[PDB]
Amino acid sequence: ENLYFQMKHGRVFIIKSYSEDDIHRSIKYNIWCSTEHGNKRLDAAYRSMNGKGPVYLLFSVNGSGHFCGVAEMKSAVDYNTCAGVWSQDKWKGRFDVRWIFVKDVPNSQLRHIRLENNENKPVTNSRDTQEVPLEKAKQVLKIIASYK
Ligand SMILES: CNc1ncnc2c(C)n[nH]c12
Ligand SMILES: [Cl-]
Ligand SMILES: [Cl-]
Repeated sequence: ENLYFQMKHGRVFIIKSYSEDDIHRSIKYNIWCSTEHGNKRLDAAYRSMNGKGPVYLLFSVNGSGHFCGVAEMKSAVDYNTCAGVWSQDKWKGRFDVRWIFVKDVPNSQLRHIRLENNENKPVTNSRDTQEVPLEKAKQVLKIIASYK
């Protein structure tokens, strides 16, 4: 048995990227930036955690059909940073991450996990910074960890 992920202090978000280059840049430099509303959501979760648990980010390129890895938020959002460092000049700010898992996990492995906070929709049909309920997040993380 693996009862590791089966922990009450942690919050988990879906991150969608239109750009594969932005994924590569995030992995190389351990940074990210979301939309205005996404940054606001992630910053609030990180700050309210107060280091009592992780904020996990489940990354997936839009249209790719798979998740590509898992990172932990590692700083609050700095909203005043160099512009234009990502593929599109649509993002304002920066925060630190730590990629802890880089591997492709097909949507077929995850699509039976549904989000009660998003109309029972499959977790694989989420938009950027959709939050995942912790009990569903534990199921997702266990599947990502054990996929081969
Ligand atoms: C740098 N951050 C990003 N890059 C490309 N796409 C997205 C989305 C949909 N949210 N944040 C994104
Ligand atoms: Cl699908
Ligand atoms: Cl999206």
